[PDB]
Amino acid sequence: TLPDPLVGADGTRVHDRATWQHRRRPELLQLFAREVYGRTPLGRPEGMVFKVTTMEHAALGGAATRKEVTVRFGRDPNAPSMQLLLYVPNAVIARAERAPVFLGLNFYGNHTVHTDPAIALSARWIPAEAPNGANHRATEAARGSDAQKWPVEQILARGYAVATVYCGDLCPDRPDGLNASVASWLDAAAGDQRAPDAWGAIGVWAWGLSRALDYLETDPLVDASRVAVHGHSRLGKAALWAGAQDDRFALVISNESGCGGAALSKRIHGETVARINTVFPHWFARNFRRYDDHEEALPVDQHELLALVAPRPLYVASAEDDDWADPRGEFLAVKAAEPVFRLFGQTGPSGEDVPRVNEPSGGALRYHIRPGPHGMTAQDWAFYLAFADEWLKSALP
Ligand SMILES: CO[C@H]1[C@H](O)[C@@H](O)[C@@H](O[C@H]2[C@H](O[C@@H]3CO[C@@H](O)[C@H](O)[C@H]3O)OC[C@@H](O[C@@H]3OC[C@@H](O)[C@H](O)[C@H]3O)[C@@H]2O)O[C@@H]1C(=O)O
Ligand SMILES: [K+]
Ligand SMILES: [Mg+2]
Repeated sequence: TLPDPLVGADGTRVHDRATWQHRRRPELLQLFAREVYGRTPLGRPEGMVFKVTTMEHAALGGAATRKEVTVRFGRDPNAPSMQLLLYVPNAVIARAERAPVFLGLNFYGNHTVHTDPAIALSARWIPAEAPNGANHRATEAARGSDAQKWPVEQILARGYAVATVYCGDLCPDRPDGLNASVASWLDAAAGDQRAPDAWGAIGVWAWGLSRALDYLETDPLVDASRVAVHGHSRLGKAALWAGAQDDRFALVISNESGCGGAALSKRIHGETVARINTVFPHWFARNFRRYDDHEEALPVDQHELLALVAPRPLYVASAEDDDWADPRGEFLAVKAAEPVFRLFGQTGPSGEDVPRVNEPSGGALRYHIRPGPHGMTAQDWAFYLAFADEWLKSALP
């Protein structure tokens, strides 16, 4: 059975938004940091540098302004960096208005999100699984290879900018990637083994998303107060943790994030804690390994991570055949987080069990399940865009 988000660690019943925001949220944040994702050792580093390396006002046949930006995490040119790609809808810019933004990481490099031949090929290590990679280096045959997950033209046509960063800029997704990571640089522990409570890939990815947001604040073309942070699967685990830690994010989307994302760990279904740490030992804190086949001992579950987004709108979604992500456990996490959203006057899914396919349910706390296998599809995006329209525009200038 689940720990109650609205009962403090000392048994105090949380009945008001101030106690939630100033006592219970820090408690839960610290528990997830120590026991699941590992500690984020700092937020914004001193000396971040933003360098716009390319800027095309007539990208995508004139539909967008495209910018590529090197976001460096310190002033020394020897500091680590990530490469941000930004498409801004020219229809909005031309009205002298700032665009809201969808922001999320990509799996295989910025050049894979769109065929746009002007995108810089990632110069970083790319996993063997990437489509049409050669020797773990980016090739131009990989251009647009992950475009199915990225309906850029539709997003732009609906009035949103699209921003993305390759997750491997921050931590290459391989069990040894943390030694070639942002974590490796910030790790001043001269020692070898990362500490038990030290962050892994998901914490490093989530931190990169907040650094992307830092950049968007400075970019005059976009409204960084209206950023929807989104991710698919492992990068949706990152999007949830980024959205929970960084309340500047206006809206958070978890597309089939599964185990250690939206799915309840204490529900033993599909991927389990032991399975995810065995296969992906770099993703979480070593402390999370304490809960291998010991989920009953977890002091939190993922409904409390969802609750860390409240009262900002949160969308959790599943795929019908995606048993490994445990769709029912993702839905039940939403339902167990709902009392925190309700504390702030927001509403979650109507009813007690999984809604029917392609029938989203909920107010600011929303869920859908779509037909088909694990993935991120045009149907998901259709629902996300309607959600963003409601929460980043409705009664807004
Ligand atoms: C939910 O996000 C993550 C999961 O946390 C990961 O476990 C991983 O899940 C995928 C699974 O991954 C394998 C688990 O078994 C291990 O032995 C193996 O080494 C892992 O590679 O692979 C199957 C995949 O579902 C497939 O997705 C595509 C869909 O078209 C197919 O029908 C599915 O079978 C599952 O996601 O990766 C997840 C992620 O996407 O980040
Ligand atoms: K801005
Ligand atoms: Mg599970």
